[PDB]
Amino acid sequence: ADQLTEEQIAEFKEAFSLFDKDGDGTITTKELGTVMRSLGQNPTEAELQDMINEVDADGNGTIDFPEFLTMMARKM
Repeated sequence: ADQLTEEQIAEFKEAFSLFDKDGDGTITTKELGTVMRSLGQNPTEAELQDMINEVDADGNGTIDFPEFLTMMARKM
């Protein structure tokens, strides 16, 4: 039952907030890999591009916290 726990959600939020420079609660696709590296993951470039093409299906090159949480849950 991969249910993200409250502590796992908090650690993800602190890491997500570090790349939110304007306090808008969102991060760009180019900073996703760095957030992942700060979270303890080592993704390849092709895996990063695929994660980018899925979250930006409409084409706005930006990721909000809930979309980031859903990508995390699918990877767990």
